[PDB]
Amino acid sequence: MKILITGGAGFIGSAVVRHIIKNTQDTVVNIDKLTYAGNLESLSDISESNRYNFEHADICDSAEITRIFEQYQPDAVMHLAAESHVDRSITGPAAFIETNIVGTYALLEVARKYWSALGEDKKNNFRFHHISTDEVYGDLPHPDEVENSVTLPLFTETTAYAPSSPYSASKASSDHLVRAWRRTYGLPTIVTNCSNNYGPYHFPEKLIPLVILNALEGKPLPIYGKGDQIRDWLYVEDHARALHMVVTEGKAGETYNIGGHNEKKNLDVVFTICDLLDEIVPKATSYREQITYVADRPGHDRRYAIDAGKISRELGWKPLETFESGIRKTVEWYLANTQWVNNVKSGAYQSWIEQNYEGRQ
Amino acid sequence: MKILITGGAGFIGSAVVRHIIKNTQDTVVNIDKLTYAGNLESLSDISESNRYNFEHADICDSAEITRIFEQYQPDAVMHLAAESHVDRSITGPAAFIETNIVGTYALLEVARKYWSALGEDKKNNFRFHHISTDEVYGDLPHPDEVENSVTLPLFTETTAYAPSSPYSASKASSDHLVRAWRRTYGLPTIVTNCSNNYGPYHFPEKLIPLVILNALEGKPLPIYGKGDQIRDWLYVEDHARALHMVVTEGKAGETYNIGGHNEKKNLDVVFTICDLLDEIVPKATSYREQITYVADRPGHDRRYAIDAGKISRELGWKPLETFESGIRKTVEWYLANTQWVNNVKSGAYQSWIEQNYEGRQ
Ligand SMILES: NC(=O)c1ccc[n+]([C@@H]2O[C@H](COP(=O)([O-])OP(=O)(O)OC[C@H]3O[C@@H](n4cnc5c(N)ncnc54)[C@H](O)[C@@H]3O)[C@@H](O)[C@H]2O)c1
Ligand SMILES: NC(=O)c1ccc[n+]([C@@H]2O[C@H](COP(=O)([O-])OP(=O)(O)OC[C@H]3O[C@@H](n4cnc5c(N)ncnc54)[C@H](O)[C@@H]3O)[C@@H](O)[C@H]2O)c1
Ligand SMILES: Cc1cn([C@H]2C[C@H](O)[C@@H](COP(=O)(O)OP(=O)(O)O[C@H]3O[C@H](CO)[C@@H](O)[C@H](O)[C@H]3O)O2)c(=O)[nH]c1=O
Ligand SMILES: Cc1cn([C@H]2C[C@H](O)[C@@H](COP(=O)(O)OP(=O)(O)O[C@H]3O[C@H](CO)[C@@H](O)[C@H](O)[C@H]3O)O2)c(=O)[nH]c1=O
Repeated sequence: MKILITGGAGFIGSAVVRHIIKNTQDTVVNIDKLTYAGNLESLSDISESNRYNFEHADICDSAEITRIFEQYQPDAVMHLAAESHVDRSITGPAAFIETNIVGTYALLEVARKYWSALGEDKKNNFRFHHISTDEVYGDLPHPDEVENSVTLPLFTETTAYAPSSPYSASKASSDHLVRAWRRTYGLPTIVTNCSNNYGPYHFPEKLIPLVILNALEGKPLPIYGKGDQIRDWLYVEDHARALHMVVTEGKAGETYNIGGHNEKKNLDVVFTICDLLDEIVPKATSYREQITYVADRPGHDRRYAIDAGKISRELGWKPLETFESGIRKTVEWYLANTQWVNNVKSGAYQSWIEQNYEGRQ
Repeated sequence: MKILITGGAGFIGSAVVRHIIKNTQDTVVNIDKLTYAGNLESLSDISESNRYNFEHADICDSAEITRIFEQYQPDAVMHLAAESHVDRSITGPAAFIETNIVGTYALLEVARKYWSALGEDKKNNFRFHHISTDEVYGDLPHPDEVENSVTLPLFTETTAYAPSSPYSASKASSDHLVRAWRRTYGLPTIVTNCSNNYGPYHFPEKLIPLVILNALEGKPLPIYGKGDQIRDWLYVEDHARALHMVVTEGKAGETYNIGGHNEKKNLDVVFTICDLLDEIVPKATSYREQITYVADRPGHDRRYAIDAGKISRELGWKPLETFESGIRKTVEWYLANTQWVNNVKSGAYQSWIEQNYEGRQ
């Protein structure tokens, strides 16, 4: 099967591309604009395969995207291209509106026109898989707000949308466009929403990769507020396996939440990383001494937790890693990949760091 | 109080403007781009008031909208500007994405920067009222799908979003942006969602005004599908009164559904209009003979019904009209305003009619 993938040069996208080339018989055409987050070095292991092709383009460029669909004649689409950092969306929302909302719209239109003109056979098998986030569901009650006995709620596929930030509002909107295109034109679409991902090739602006690298460089480990906020952690390779399973066996018009059932508090995750480094790369003092409490993120969601029961009983997917096994692999990966880290950290990166952390709030 | 209103030259907007000038002590600055749907003639009774000012502009023009906010120093905002026809959104969705989503984004940003720089007093009292639709909630179970005993569900403020068309997806997205701006930056926003409006100054593309005018011209009365679909009808003047009540007494961060609790089937509404005309403007044959069944609307939602309990018990709002009293006033209004009707029906209007109705589906 020929799969057209948007955002394949990013964190989760590159994991999807590497998995398809190494473990399946499918082919791939990767469309990526290569923003600060797009890095071809993340696809080094497979860039030479004859079953892989790369196209440097913007999903907002209709004419070029149309040309690409006609040339490769994809059997399915996996849309991962997007602006993904909440902190960047707070100070610079325009890019999120343009890429996440208008960009999805532009891609849906090219796909609709393409799909409508396909032969009976290929037309019935076509699939448009939209990769999304759990953040569209809003915030959940926190352990310190309820009775130490009551069972805390989780995010399910029928939970109401209530996005808190420009980023999550962006994604929630893209989700609506995908489902409306299905109801109005008949486009066979699928939507997935998953929890926080972590692991190899993660850009150094998200919690885990930022903390690991700052620790090794002797810099502060910035905790927003008290660090009691909770997140559900899923190893990126597990997400990749689930995604290929969905685009291949998923049912048109369905939604699947993806996660690993691993609620953890931020501060706890930072301590775990510090203990791992104290063990592997010991020094005069403990890495914990670099931990610093800074001004909280505006509108910060205090707790995310996914209920992946549905995809489990319907597609039979289960994560292979545990947070414990995955977090150690992540730390080891960064220690062994300084070359990749140095190539991703540019002058632009340092500008973002100064903007978001120095003289913070 | 100085109120800045977007889309004040349209159907619902002009009703809001006329109500404020005639029945309150507030002032108004009206911003409207004057699309096919904008009509200054709908504001003839108040365009000369010194408490009213008009600005011909596009909400996407940040520089000009910024200048307008600084000149009039509004105390509140009522955002009604938008592309509102589902049928137009099916064939030309681009305009809906641009005006409804990107336009709301642009307006939210100008309002945020304006609000943040206000004095302590005026800053705490500022209000950004977003006027929206019930269609963001998706479709509801229809009487012919359930047990003739079970109570049919209604739309409440906690119903999950599930838009079916490009139009409703557009509005659902604008809703998310408004709430996220509130959670992230603290902007005091309010959101209202109401059922189908009908009454004076309604553009001839929606069911009721289209049926009334076509009947009088001896043209067909087009029924999509079987005409068994259901809608909740609210007289436009009742909506206007509710809206001024919300922007004035509504609580920041709250949502209020607005309706009249009047579920009616389309075919039944058409028969009602026909009997009213047979009575008032009798002719050789009955107007019923012009009723014609045509190809259904793609993705058509079969039933909408609002539960306005909340706004009723919290703000004390109730509709003054009944569908019976309001529908007669509507028919009488069109018979007495042929001047307005002739000015709104242009060559562009006829092009839309040919496009949507001749050789239909
Ligand atoms: N990070 C997570 O834990 C997580 C969880 C659930 C969902 N998601 C979703 O997964 C997808 C990828 O996330 P990452 O993998 O987290 O993102 P990322 O920031 O690492 O990469 C985004 C990628 O998209 C590309 N891109 C951005 N704008 C583009 C445009 N206009 N045209 C083409 N390419 C463009 C970038 O160049 C980059 O390769 C997103 O849609 C995101 O919402 C992320
Ligand atoms: N008609 C209904 O039953 C109903 C019900 C619920 C909600 N609403 C909402 O009420 C609002 C107004 O509906 P109508 O009153 O039904 O709409 P309308 O179609 O009659 O008028 C829209 C108005 O907005 C203006 N406009 C369009 N794009 C603009 C832009 N970019 N900048 C400035 N002005 C622009 C038009 O010139 C016009 O005067 C909409 O936001 C709609 O979603 C309508
Ligand atoms: C960057 C950073 C983050 N944090 C906290 C805030 C959050 O509670 C937690 C994780 O923050 P982030 O890495 O930015 O991730 P988060 O906002 O949860 O969102 C991620 O996970 C989402 C899915 O849950 C994805 O849709 C997003 O694209 C992805 O970026 O760590 C800090 O305390 N300090 C920091 O410096
Ligand atoms: C135009 C037209 C409509 N209809 C039917 C389809 C619908 O079930 C019903 C009403 O159609 P419309 O007048 O287009 O309205 P509808 O789609 O319900 O949407 C309206 O009501 C919405 C709120 O419910 C608003 O948000 C929209 O802006 C407004 O345009 O009548 C016909 O049978 N024939 C027609 O020619």
